[PDB]
Amino acid sequence: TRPHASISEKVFCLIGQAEGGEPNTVYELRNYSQAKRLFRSGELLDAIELAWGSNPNYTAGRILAMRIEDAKPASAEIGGLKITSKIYGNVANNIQVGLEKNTLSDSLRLRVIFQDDRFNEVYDNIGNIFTIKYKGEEANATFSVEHDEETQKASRLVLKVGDQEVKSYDLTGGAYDYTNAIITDINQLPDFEAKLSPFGDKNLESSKLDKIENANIKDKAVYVKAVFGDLEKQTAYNGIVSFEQLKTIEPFELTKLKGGTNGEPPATWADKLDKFAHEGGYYIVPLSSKQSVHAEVASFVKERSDAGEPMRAIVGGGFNESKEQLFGRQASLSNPRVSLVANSGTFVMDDGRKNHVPAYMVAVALGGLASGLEIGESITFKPLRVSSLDQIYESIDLDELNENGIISIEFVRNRTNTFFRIVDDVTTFNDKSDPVKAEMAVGEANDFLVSELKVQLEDQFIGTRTINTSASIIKDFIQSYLGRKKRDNEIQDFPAEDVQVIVEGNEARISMTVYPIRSFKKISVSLVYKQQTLQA
Amino acid sequence: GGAYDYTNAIITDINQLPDFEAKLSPFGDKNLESSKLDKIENANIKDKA
Repeated sequence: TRPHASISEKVFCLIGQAEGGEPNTVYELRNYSQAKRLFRSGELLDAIELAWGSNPNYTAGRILAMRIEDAKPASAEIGGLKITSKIYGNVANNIQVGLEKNTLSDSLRLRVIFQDDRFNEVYDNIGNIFTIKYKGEEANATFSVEHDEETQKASRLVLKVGDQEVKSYDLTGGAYDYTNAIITDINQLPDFEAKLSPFGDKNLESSKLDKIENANIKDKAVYVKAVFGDLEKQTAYNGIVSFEQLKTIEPFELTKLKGGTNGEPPATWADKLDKFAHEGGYYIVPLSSKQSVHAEVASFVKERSDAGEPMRAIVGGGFNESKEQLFGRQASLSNPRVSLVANSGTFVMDDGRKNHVPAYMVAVALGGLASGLEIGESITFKPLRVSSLDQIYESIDLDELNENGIISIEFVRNRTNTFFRIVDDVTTFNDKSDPVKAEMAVGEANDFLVSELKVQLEDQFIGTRTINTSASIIKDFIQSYLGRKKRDNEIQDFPAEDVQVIVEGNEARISMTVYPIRSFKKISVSLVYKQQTLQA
Repeated sequence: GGAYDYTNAIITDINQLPDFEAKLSPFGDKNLESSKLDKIENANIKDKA
């Protein structure tokens, strides 16, 4: 590998169908060019590119995603080789592989075809690592290679003057573990010859050679053949397929790798949703309509948040859902840290397509916006990508479903432009006396404030250094820290007189009060027309 | 599903065989996806093209 030239803090999570990538592993997607290379097709791809494309400036942050399927690979066992596919799904059934042995080279030849990616390859001069020959005066020369009787790894290689062993190389271990040493040291017994292959690099570990005897030599040049040892080189980084040796290798006609399986749908998402526990997400969205999956996601979000690791979810159901379904689903999804989306629509992508967008894909579009906006700012009134909205929701309806905590888009009618902009960051929790639970952005600001508070209280006091730092110091420390957050305007002011501390044994109890940065809900303007005369 | 999904590959891979031949109709393009052929069986090639 000689030197050359060759030519957002809120993480967002996703889980859905995709025709690519191994399941039960959370991937981090560095660039949507790499997304398509992993997630070939399906709803997850549209969910990723919709999220990062949802607005020309409020783009989404670092995405984590997983294919939720019971998929398994396509494979075949033929000749001396088990052939297996790194793609899991029905797409693997399109793979084809076939061997030949070529009398022009006395080598094996391999061909791999994969029409889905318009991908095709041929490998020739497979095996036949390096040449041996004899030039000394004698009438006869040969050679041999032998195995360990147990492992069937190679153990000896020997040059022969006629029938008899001249010198041996210890393939069991040491300086001769790489065939390069033997390619050099045969040309330190210069009556014999060895010479390298022209067809690219090989550097085979000599233990991978295969047992051979008494090939007739002087004029002739003969290879050591070691076909599987060479195939490991020819398949180091190559294509979609991998190989395992059972038995002895032999060619075979072109045949499809079978057993490619997307697999049955999941009966429950819980044991595959758990992988997002410790991955640092904050917004997680399911790409599915079933209410049971939505209840499970609500449960997972609660399980992580109650453990100190805050998380929230945005959810939407099916297609063109009606009011009765939204109320019944809200009542079945009532806990905070969950948002329900009420509207479906159409989105445009660069392929020249107009999708019919389910409600959970509008949640993704919204979730990508929520992650793009810097901490504490509301999703209120932000412009969306929507090309046409699908609705039975008028003015008053938006009041109903806003007051009942369901998210909705509104169509807005400016001078020239119409555009779609979403109403307010309210969550599924209904009781609007408690804005800390109701408004998602208020909850986000709270979650990150309490986490930073909880963290710095560890270093200062929960480090356990002594009990002799009493409760008047803890009160002072919380006043100091509220001062620092007041300096950064994240809290407007705090009544230091109304802070109290109580201590018993090795436990402290503290009461406090904070003035939040007060929001601005409504304006109305009385515009009156009058006339007064111009004169000359 | 695989290599031969397009009739271009079938035409090339029949012609490769020395004993056989195959030729495409002249009325512009056809080159269908080979999955949509119809079921023809057991016609004598040595007798008919």
